[PDB]
Amino acid sequence: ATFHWDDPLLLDQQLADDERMVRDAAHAYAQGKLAPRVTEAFRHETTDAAIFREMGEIGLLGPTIPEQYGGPGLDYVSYGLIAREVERVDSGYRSMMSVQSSLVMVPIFEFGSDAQKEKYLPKLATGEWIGCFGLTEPPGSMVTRARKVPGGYSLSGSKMWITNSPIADVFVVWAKLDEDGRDEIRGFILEKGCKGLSAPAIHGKVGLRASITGEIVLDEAFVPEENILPHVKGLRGPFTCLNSARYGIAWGALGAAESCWHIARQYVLDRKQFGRPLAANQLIQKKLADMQTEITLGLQGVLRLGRMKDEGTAAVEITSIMKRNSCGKALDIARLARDMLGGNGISDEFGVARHLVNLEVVNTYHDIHALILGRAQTGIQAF
Ligand SMILES: CN1CCN(C)c2cc(CN)ccc21
Repeated sequence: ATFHWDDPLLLDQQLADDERMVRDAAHAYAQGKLAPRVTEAFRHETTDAAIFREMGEIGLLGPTIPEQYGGPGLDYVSYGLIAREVERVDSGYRSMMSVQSSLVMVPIFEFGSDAQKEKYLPKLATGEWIGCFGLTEPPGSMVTRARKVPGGYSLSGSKMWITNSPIADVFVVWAKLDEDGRDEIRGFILEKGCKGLSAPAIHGKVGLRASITGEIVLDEAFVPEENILPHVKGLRGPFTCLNSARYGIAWGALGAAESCWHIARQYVLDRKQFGRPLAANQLIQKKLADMQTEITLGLQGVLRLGRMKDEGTAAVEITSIMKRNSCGKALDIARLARDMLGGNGISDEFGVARHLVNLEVVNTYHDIHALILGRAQTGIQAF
């Protein structure tokens, strides 16, 4: 009976009560604690490690990790809802969280020994320990290498653009290990302090400036026998992690899109031209209709995918659909909002220009998703 412009399909009514509470709690935290930081943190590339303990203590880290290991044992829909509330403020904040959850806690939980899971998960869940994921190098063609030696492994190689690394306590590092007749990617857990490991910070970034990033440099770093992930070998290792992170990013990007939309709408409401508000312009109306439309549909898409993952009916290709669409439409929206603004950086509306440069990086983390889908439709590979 009543129209809700900000939620046309009443996504709010499609959610379970525990999901709603999880969403409202993430919203209260993001707006209450991340929003006051973000303008200055982005402008100056401020490092604030204290954020992990804030997130971990309300159960924002590793949302799907079971209570046995300190997680809040929430479903995929809750995870997406959290990502969306945090990225509503800033993608850099979302990125801290998605690394901790999908790139660190997930491989340890899924592939780790009982011993690894009890040691690492509870502190990753509270944010007492900060994690990072060492995959990218400066996948099938990585060069970081583990050598078998008395008592474990010796690692040499370099990882680049590693979110959290200069503040990380725990490092999940992927490296080739040839043993028996097979050279295969394996995962190793390293700890801050380990000899032959350093994590210099990278500064002067264009986007994601509110998030600290660095390298992982390994110079014959020794890893105890019980720090190798026993239950995974090859591409499946990192792929399981990225698939999980992509799902969170599919939701997150829509939160940033909604911020640029709301800023755009408020701006045209406040501004007048030719004696009428800008909101009276026909073309402005079309842009606002487009923004509303793509966000509204994108949300139905990620909600449905979440529901499918929770019931185990979701193939991995569906994540490619939603990841590509959320990131691509969020970027279009950020650009459409940007091109509506006539100023140059002083006013509140230039919050849009921050989301924009953030989404420009996120979108580049090749169009491989279109190729995954193309192969799934045709049976023919073009990658
Ligand atoms: C002419 N014009 C219009 C508005 N605008 C943002 C701008 C900004 C600069 C340099 N920041 C120079 C010219 C203009």
